[PDB]
Amino acid sequence: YEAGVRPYRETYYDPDYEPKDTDLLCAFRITPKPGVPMEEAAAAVAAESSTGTWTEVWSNLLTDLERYKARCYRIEGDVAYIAYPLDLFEEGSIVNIMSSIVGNVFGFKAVQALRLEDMRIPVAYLKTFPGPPTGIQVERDRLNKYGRPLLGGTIKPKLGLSAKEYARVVYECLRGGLDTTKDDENLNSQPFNRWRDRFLYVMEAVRKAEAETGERKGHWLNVTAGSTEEMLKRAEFAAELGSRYIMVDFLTAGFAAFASVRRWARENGLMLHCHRAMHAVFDRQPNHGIHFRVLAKWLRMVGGDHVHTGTVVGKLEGDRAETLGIADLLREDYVPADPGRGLFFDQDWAGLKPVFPVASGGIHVWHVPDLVSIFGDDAFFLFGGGTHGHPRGSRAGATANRVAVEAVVQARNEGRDILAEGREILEEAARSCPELREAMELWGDVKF
Amino acid sequence: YEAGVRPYRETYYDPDYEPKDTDLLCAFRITPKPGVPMEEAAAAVAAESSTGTWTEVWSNLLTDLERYKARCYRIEGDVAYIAYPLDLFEEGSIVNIMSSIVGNVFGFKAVQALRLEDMRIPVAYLKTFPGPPTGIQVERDRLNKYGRPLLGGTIKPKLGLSAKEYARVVYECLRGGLDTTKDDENLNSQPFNRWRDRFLYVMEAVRKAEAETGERKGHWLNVTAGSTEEMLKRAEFAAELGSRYIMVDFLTAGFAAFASVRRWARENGLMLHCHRAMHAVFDRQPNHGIHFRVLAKWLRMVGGDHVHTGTVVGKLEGDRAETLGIADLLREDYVPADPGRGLFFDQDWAGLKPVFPVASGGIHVWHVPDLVSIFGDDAFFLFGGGTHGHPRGSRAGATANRVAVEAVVQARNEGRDILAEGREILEEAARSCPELREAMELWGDVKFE
Ligand SMILES: O=C(O)[C@@](O)(COP(=O)(O)O)[C@H](O)[C@H](O)COP(=O)(O)O
Ligand SMILES: O=C(O)[C@@](O)(COP(=O)(O)O)[C@H](O)[C@H](O)COP(=O)(O)O
Ligand SMILES: [Mg+2]
Ligand SMILES: [Mg+2]
Repeated sequence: YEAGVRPYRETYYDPDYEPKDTDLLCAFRITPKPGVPMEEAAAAVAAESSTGTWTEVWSNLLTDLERYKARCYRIEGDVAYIAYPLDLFEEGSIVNIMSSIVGNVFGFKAVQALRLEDMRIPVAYLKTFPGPPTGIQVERDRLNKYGRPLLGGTIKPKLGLSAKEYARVVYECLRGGLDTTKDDENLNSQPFNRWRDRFLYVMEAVRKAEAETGERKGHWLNVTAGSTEEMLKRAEFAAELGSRYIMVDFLTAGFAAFASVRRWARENGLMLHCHRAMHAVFDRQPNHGIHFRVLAKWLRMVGGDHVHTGTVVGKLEGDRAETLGIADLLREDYVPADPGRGLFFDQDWAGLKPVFPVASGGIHVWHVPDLVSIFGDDAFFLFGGGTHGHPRGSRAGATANRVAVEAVVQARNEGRDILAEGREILEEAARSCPELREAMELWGDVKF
Repeated sequence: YEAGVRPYRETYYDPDYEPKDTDLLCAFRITPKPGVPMEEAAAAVAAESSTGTWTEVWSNLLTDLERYKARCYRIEGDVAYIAYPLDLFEEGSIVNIMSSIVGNVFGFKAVQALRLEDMRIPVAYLKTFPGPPTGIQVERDRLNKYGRPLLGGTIKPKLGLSAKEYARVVYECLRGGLDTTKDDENLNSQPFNRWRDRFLYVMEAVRKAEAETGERKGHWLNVTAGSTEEMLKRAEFAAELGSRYIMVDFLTAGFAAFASVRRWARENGLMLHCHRAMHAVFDRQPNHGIHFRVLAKWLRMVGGDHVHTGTVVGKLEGDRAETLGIADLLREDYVPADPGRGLFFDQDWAGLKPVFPVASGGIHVWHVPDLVSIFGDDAFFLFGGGTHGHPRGSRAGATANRVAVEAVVQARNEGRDILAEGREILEEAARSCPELREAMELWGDVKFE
């Protein structure tokens, strides 16, 4: 034992280290404090997210730190690659992953900015997670909906509607052609719209639209609440009412409570829509935070049946190439690394079920060719304002959106160039769909 | 009903609005996309965090939007003030506050960066929250410790120690003078150290150190786990073993599970240490995120008995003036606005109990004058590496740290200027304490900016 401060890089930078298949790997984009070399900043991150602290401690000799320490094993420009032994992590706990990987290292004086870009979850650790409770293919079977994107939409105004008027809007949307509708992420239980009232009114409207259309419907009833116990109480009521779905804001509720609801959802046979509210607080800026592709991996591990991925073309920010990579991470059995999409690692998904991407936010009929081109069939497209903002209201808007999606799907199946002919495809459909004609006219001037 | 897209500012910018005492107020620092005026960007934030969306909807006429909409009511440079009616929020739910205020508005194309600086929680909403399960004054009575900062320290190395060796370090620290010790935030249950074993070994060491010193001791047993059910299972065992404390990483576990643990702690009579792991992921940068003072307010509302606040002088970033304001938000009954410290609003705490600030991270004996100057008596100072890194180990390090704090507190109560006379106060104590002498000698040239 030699007391005293040593540079972090002495113990935690090891560019000769060869990662094991069981290691968890991180790619961090590092902005060192001016004067601090990349090697020392990267080693600081490795040390303070695994075993080390700021000075040598006598108790380091009471264990084999060579067995347990994280190691920065590669630095490419400002990207540091760090390997973490499998033994460092609690089985089945995303919460533990976060507590190590993003716990303290984003606040060090020596590292002025830090962004977690990607993470390689090893198969041996992935096997301790349950994954989605339903999965894309089982969900399609429960809905009896194949060969096309699924249609949804958030009820608007976000807040302020009574339970009765809220369910009226739900009914009009489902009756007009949407497969699903959803509570806004911030609609939980409030004086103007209490959750028990909303759940009862809405399921009546869902049943009525299902009977009248002859198609299966769902509403994503938001069980997000102030405590885990309260969330599970709201889920139980949704199950009692025969809802196919519940919805959780998995980041604002938090991963521990999210895990509790996932367990409940699987055991009670309901599908779990996951809203990513708060994600942009820390995934927006390229110099600091956690890229969404990491959150998407953690989501698939805990188990959501859908998660929002962005639209690329709508009102909220989202890079096209990054979104294509995120879609693959959610849906495929194995995703090879791709620097063009910010996928720093190969990701084997170890047989876990796939997750539906959900494209929502500021989209309307003119975006449908782009969205089908981006996502293919296995996605939800959500039209909130793009449904209720139709000149003739929600039911007509739902018809316009549903017809537009089916027209573009048909064109793709016929081998047409759905981007090169997108407007022509929509105009053909509009000739026998007045609602689509009226939607195209209203929003023809609205781009982001 | 007029269909089509309107500017957000038409409905959601109201510079003549006078906030009500029941309103929830937010101060956002807004960086608009180039070409987007501040009024439109601020109105977009107000709209998309309350009632609006990107195009006019027929259902807007099915309610009274004027009664429920949020309104940007003042702009000062790049800071927009937004008022939210009380009816918009679910009683007792921080989760609901976040889902509205920070739910989607940080990801809009029209607003390239956004930072929530402060939030005025109105009294009528605050009354629906329970606050800390113990509180500073009740906690001091439970510990029978008065008139000084309390001493703690994280066990090191962070991970890798067996339960037996882990508790050996705990015992040496508590025996040497620390009031408490704690699990690292990332020590939960792992192959080298399972939580049931750790809880048993550690509580034996706590009881042994309490019997040999004659002073009450505690260890912050981390119950942070993958699910709410598992966290409550670990808390139960901590209570069965007679621990005074449990610990939760309230942000990585999340606020819904945090509230579940707070309720458990109050009902089972255990004190709740709250670690802010992950906070810097979104409170570090000045252009985008949520300032920690907002997280501190939410923490006191749900109810933690301590929360980390930073050290200012240690290894992790923290601004001195902002930290002074955060300490006041955690401890005082009422906190007036203070632009010089980033407190944009008066905050009435409506009778809620206060929270212990906790200063931890890279600090050693030379930082003690600054730490007592910044925080006063009602705080914990934690020395992890600053204890176990002593030339003669944890027991000697704990004595050095305890002696330094009591000397600086002594000199302060002696009318001395502990900042100007800091080096001399420590050296006077170093003459009668060789442990302190060796600590000061070892870390003399270890400085953080
Ligand atoms: O609150 C909203 O804005 C929405 O209901 C969209 O409403 P519109 O359909 O009326 O735009 C969705 O929650 C966002 O799209 C979520 O963003 P993301 O999908 O990027 O998480
Ligand atoms: O993991 C660590 O670094 C610590 O155990 C400090 O160890 P040392 O005492 O050896 O530095 C604490 O968790 C940090 O202080 C937390 O940061 P904050 O208090 O700013 O949340
Ligand atoms: Mg929404
Ligand atoms: Mg720690």
